[PDB]
Amino acid sequence: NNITLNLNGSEVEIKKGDIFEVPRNNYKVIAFNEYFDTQVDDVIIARETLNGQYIKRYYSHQDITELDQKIKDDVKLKIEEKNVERPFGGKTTRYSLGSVFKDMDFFLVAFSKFDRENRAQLKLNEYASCMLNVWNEINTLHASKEVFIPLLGSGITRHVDSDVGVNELLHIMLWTFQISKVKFREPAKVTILLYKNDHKKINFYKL
Amino acid sequence: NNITLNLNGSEVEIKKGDIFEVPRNNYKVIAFNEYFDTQVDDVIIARETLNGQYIKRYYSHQDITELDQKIKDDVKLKIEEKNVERPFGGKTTRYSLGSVFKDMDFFLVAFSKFDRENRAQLKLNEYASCMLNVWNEINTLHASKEVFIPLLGSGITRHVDSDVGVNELLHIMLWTFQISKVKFREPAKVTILLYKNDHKKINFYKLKEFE
Ligand SMILES: Nc1ncnc2c1ncn2[C@@H]1O[C@H](COP(=O)(O)OP(=O)(O)OC[C@H]2O[C@@H](n3cnc(C[C@H](N)C(=O)O)c3)[C@H](O)[C@@H]2O)[C@@H](O)[C@H]1O
Ligand SMILES: Nc1ncnc2c1ncn2[C@@H]1O[C@H](COP(=O)(O)OP(=O)(O)OC[C@H]2O[C@@H](n3cnc(C[C@H](N)C(=O)O)c3)[C@H](O)[C@@H]2O)[C@@H](O)[C@H]1O
Repeated sequence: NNITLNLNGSEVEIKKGDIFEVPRNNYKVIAFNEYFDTQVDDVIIARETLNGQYIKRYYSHQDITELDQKIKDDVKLKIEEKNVERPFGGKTTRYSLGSVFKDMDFFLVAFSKFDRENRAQLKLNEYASCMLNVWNEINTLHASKEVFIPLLGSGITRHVDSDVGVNELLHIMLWTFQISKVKFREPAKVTILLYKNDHKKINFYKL
Repeated sequence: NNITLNLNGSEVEIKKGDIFEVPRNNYKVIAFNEYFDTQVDDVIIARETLNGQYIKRYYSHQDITELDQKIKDDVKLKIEEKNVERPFGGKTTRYSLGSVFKDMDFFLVAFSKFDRENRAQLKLNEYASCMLNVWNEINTLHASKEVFIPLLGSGITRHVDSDVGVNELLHIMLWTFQISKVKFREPAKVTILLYKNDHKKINFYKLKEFE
């Protein structure tokens, strides 16, 4: 099923699709972690995540070195902490949740937190506040292009202080989008893509 | 014009009322600043705010000393920074926005930020993130009692990066309430109070659309 929600003049469309099949004339969101980690060894970053699929599909190992340098050099990324201890490897600079690094037509999001076991996790309020910063970045950077975003949080992300369901993750995305709209009266045209069986789990009647 | 909203099995009532006329057996929310400042001299804290009215109504200058001590003794208040320079006076410990200090039947909220001019202000995302933490504390502390709350942000607070109106502040309060409900599936029974003729500036039709 495909739907288009008119949110007081701003249309958000929810439909089935593949984030990697969107034409190049559009922006695509991919959730990274609070370190923008790029090591896809199934230890730090897992190849099953979009974070992992994106790096393996578009980046050779020597290209990853340049990507790490461009992120490090992006002065707009707000730093929360430096010289953090990663016991199994990984980058040592932690960024604010919801920070967006622009990688050509892709918006790479500092989405989830990592502990010393490299377990991606968010408290519910951290998830809500992260999405707020994501819409803030998206509404700033869209430049009249359309933005495609997956159902952020509905993957391996551990929601450690709630029993939130995928339908509720979608509702939090729409609520924080409506909050962000108040600041950006002309927001981006956003499309939320559902993947495979996740399209059936969403109740479009309530949506 | 008084209405009750049913938000997925949770009732949030919006009515006209006076926060200082609520029965003692209920919890009442009052917005302080990020420092929990208590000096009402119209320089730091202005007597026109609920922050100032609450202090003048219930606290002598001698009692304020004990209140200042009880706040800094509260280990639950998360500290963002210590020893900030206040050029015109005030407290130097800064707390996370939305921190709630419980003062008997009152919830005192670290609501707004202060600059070196002592200007209460919030960016819109700071306001939304503040309300998120407020509902978190309220849903944690309510203990089956009813919680009464004013329309936070609709007073002297400066919204510095948007043209947010009164109705939109109320909509953000409800949206952040709905988010916090996902974590607290038995949320507090909440009543939002509108003062004097502020109910006349509220579009109650748009409020019912939250159902
Ligand atoms: N082609 C496609 N098009 C459109 N939608 C698609 C799609 N394919 C799949 N979807 C669906 O889209 C939803 C989102 O997908 P996804 O982004 O993967 O999930 P997420 O929860 O939003 O984010 C994951 C978080 O974990 C971190 N992380 C990275 N590696 C680790 C391992 C670590 N050691 C640990 O154990 O934690 C942790 C990573 O940095 C990130 O922050 C999902 O429903 C999926 O089915
Ligand atoms: N009896 C009643 N019952 C029910 N509702 C009532 C009521 N009375 C009034 N209402 C209505 O309730 C709404 C909220 O009232 P109120 O709390 O006053 O406004 P607020 O924006 O939510 O919070 C103010 C912020 O500024 C800070 N601040 C403190 N002093 C300064 C001066 C500083 N030098 C500067 O210049 O900034 C700044 C203070 O710490 C706080 O964070 C409003 O619509 C009002 O009409």
